[PDB]
Amino acid sequence: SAKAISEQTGKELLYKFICTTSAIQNRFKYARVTPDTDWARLLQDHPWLLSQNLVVKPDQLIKRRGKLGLVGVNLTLDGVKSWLKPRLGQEATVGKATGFLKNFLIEPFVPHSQAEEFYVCIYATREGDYVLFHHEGGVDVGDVDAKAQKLLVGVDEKLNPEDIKKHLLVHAPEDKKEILASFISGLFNFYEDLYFTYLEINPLVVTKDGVYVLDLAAKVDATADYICKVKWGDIEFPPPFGREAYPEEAYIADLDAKSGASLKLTLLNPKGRIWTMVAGGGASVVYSDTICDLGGVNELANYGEYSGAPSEQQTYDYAKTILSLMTREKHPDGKILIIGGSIANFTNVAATFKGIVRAIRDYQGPLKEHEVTIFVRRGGPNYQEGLRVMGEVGKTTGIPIHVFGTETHMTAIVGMALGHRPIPGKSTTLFSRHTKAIVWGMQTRAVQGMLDFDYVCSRDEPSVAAMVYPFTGDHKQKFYWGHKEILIPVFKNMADAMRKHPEVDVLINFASLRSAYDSTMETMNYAQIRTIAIIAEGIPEALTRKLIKKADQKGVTIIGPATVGGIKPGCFKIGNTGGMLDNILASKLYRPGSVAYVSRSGGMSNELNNIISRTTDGVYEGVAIGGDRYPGSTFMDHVLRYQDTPGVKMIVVLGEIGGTEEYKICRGIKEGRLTKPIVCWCIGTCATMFSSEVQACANQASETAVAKNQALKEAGVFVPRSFDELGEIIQSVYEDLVANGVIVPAQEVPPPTVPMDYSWARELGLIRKPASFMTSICDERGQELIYAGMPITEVFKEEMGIGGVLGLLWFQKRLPKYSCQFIEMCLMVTADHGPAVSGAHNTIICARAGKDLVSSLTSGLLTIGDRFGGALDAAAKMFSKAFDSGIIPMEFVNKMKKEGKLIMGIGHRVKSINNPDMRVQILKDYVRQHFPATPLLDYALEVEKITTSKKPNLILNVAGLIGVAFVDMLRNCGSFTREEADEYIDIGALNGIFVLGRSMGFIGHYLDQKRLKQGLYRHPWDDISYVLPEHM
Amino acid sequence: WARELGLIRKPASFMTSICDERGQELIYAGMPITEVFKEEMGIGGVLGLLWFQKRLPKYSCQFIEMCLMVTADHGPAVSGAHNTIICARAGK
Ligand SMILES: CC(C)(COP(=O)(O)OP(=O)(O)OC[C@H]1O[C@@H](n2cnc3c(N)ncnc32)[C@H](O)[C@@H]1OP(=O)(O)O)[C@@H](O)C(=O)NCCC(=O)NCCS
Repeated sequence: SAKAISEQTGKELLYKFICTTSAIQNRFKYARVTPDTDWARLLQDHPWLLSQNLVVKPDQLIKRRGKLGLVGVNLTLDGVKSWLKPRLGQEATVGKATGFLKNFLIEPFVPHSQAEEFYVCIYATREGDYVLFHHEGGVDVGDVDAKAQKLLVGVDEKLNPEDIKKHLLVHAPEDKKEILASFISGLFNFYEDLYFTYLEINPLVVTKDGVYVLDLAAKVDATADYICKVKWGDIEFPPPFGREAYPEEAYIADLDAKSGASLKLTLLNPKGRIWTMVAGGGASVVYSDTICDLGGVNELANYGEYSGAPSEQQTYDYAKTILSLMTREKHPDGKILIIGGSIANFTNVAATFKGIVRAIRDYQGPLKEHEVTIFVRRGGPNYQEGLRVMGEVGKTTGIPIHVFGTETHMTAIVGMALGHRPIPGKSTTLFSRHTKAIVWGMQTRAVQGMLDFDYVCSRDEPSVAAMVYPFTGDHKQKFYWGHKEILIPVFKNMADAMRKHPEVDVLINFASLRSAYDSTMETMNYAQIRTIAIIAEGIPEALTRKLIKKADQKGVTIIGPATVGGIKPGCFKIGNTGGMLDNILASKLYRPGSVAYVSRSGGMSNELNNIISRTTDGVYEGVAIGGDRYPGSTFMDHVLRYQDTPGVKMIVVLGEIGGTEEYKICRGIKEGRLTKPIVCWCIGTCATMFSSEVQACANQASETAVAKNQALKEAGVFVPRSFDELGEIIQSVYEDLVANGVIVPAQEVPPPTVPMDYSWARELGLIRKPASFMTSICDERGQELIYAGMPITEVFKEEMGIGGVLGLLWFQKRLPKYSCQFIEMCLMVTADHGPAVSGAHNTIICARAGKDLVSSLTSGLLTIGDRFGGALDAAAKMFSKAFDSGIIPMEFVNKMKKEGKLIMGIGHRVKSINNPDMRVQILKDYVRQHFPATPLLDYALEVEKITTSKKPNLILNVAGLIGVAFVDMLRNCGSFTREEADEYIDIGALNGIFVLGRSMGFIGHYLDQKRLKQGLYRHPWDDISYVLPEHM
Repeated sequence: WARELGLIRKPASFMTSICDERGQELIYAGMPITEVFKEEMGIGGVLGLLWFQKRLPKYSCQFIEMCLMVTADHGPAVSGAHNTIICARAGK
């Protein structure tokens, strides 16, 4: 939307980005003075104010400050000091609002008269830009709209100087006419390039010295920041002149910019009783109007809404913030919290309500003593399961939770809250049963919903003909016809999709705000598409106007941006309109009706669908034009389209603050263009009973909801007194029409079945599917990596080395430090043993064959087994089986000798006693020094004594030492049961130790062969004995 | 049960085109194994069905088989034969 900016920001933008032939003075010549800043620094870094006269103004968004006495003229430096004292720092009320003053601006003075002051204005409208010039400027203009010279500029064209001369600048002297003609053109160029929507200079001084701007009011489009963020620097949006934003209120605005969700909150008086946290913008407006209509004008405290499919954290923060701001007061009468909302279509009801459960779970102490009663009502995707979660959680906590579902009226909770009710070239047709649609984007949900509509409406032709996703090639995607297989075709470019079926008539775009404009513009180039529905919210207003004008000249109807779309029961739906499957079944939207409605909000359109379904034989078609200020189609367009449809019998109009569209509807009714019975209601009637409204932008009393409702009521429109009676009046008109006989209610036909998504079926807990895999070593699903129950940050904090991580991953145990260090030593010892062994040889051969690291390492590793690399495991098993039996080492040696088995882990080629193996010596020294008990190592050393008595070189090997010491570690460290250690030896933990250790050496060998640039190896023929058969 | 009643959608994560074993008949690329054997499509024909999903002409299948035979082995001195021999002598 459009937001007003400060005077200084507008002035600096004008100075930096102006392009005109006029002489520009006061360029970067201004100073911002603040109550809480160093004055000495201000006159030190910027002393250029010491030369000429100074003018001081307040820069807190003050309108018509000239007559208020806040404008100081002819001030000296000491004069400025004396002038700022009596008003700066405290309250200075204006009109009906109250607020302080903590920001002022000072500029140089120029001597001039009223004849040199002129009024310049530009403001953006649906048809382009209206520019106003007034020669008798200053603060004497008064009424301006019907007095100043007005010129219209169409969308997407330049402003020629001669039009300014002979149609805009008529009452000025020629000498200054020549300069103003170019100055206004440059001003318009600056306005258009920076994406401003409202620019105001009053007054403007022009003289032989140059052009001076005394006061400037600027309203710019925030949504177009991505077009001018580099050209805006650090732009700020000052709040309207009033009470400063609360520290918790601005937190909601901070959440607003986290994602595409809408998160707004405003405060008037925190001392009130009624508090609302209603989901959805339009739903929140309706709820506020309902509460203020029946006696909540002043007792309401907050005004907040949340929509746009907020996530878990966003809704959690919103709820905790609103409750925290709720618990700063004690109300003896009592406290209530109305949270309602319309029927949601895209917002995840379950996630948001789980978030507010988590937010209310810990906010129970500082709320129970404040006697807070919560009234909950909602509908949408996964509403009932979360609703019963609310029921059970509210029963568990104890606070009064009043749960109302879809079956109850939207505003009934408000009625029971205060005790008022006891507590219980366009075309007349756009979509048809044969309509084909192209969905642009990675939006599978839209296609699924449209296709499910095609089934529940008993259509023999899918409404979705193509999918366009530029970042993937032409392919086919899984879907069902009935319950059998179909494939939707997904294309890269729009041209191919348009050509492959030219009968497609409607396109619905789900592209983000960056590419929505370009995609829509390129879609406009094909005459097959007759209706384009834009779903993105946040498109710049100028680009939206360009799209609207191009569609109007192309004859293509538009569903305006910032909406969920529309639904035609029995024929067609746009995007996520109508909600999920069971809501379509409940709202009875799978058969055509006789009454049609038009609105702006998305979810509240589904609420109107529900109201009509409850009180009328069904809906024929409903369209939401969007929340942007310039929707592609207005209310009047859809009203005429419904009027030209014979199937439609009643018209419903449900808008809000903004525009004079209802006056146009009344005018069309009076002169005989509209004849069908019409029920209309303008929400926002409470906007006059609040302090200031932000979520629109009414200018006069004519654009007020109450005035529009009255003008509709006494013009031939069935307007109820409020939204509460809207259902009753609609039902009464339906009864009158069926009593007349124009409407013949057809009998119901049962809808067919359509399959349900597995993921959201699994979320509801409706399906059991057994897990095919079981893991226990690592968890990566959470926000932190987990190693056997131990977080990675805790792994590194505890200084668990490679051995500690190995223990966690292989044994799921927190091993003692000496165990981890012994594991690392074992890895170091087995790291490599030269290139001559089988595994190193195979790795070297594969590396010299040009293969990558993985293939060479793998080729080497696959030799590890019984003859190579299996000595650790064999030695451990042999010594463990000997020691577990009662046999003494001598008996073990004799028993091995009898069976013709060499004791695995004994015997070295060159090392003997009085010539120790150094690797064995290091490992054995560490094991003796640090291990608590080494029974198997003692047994193996006795066996070594015997075998060395037999023959000197029969010493305990590296393999035997590592095996027996690893058995001792697993068995006598206190982390394993004896059965656990036995199982870990049995399943091959020592094979893993050897393989992981020798992988280092094998990778080193691969890197060495690559670095040495060794060529392909072929074994010599003379080293091979060829003994082949002679004839066989 | 839900899949049998056809009220649950879960997309398949794998796609295949060469062999179907679910049915009463083993099928190589849309051809039953009985028809594979009764039409004398040997190693080459099965290879064409499984690798290219085509019924190659008879001479193509025989040429594929001849290519397999000529590359069957080239002595123990080459790298792959050397590694296979060494891994075999390691008891694997
Ligand atoms: C194919 C190509 C490698 C020919 O190689 P070459 O250098 O002519 O000969 P080789 O590499 O076979 O070996 C040369 C000698 O080593 C001998 N030799 C080959 N393998 C041996 C082994 N395992 N032990 C001992 N000697 C061997 C050969 O008998 C030959 O002996 P000679 O010098 O007495 O004739 C060469 O032309 C080329 O690079 N061509 C590119 C096309 C290609 O790469 N084709 C792949 C081959 S199917």
